[PDB]
Amino acid sequence: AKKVFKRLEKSFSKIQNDK
Repeated sequence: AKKVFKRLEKSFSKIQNDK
C-alpha cells in the first residue's frame, strides 16, 4: 500500500533526464 513512491518517482523521474 505504501508504494505510491512510484507516482512520486514519476515526478522526480523527469529530473533524472534533465540532470
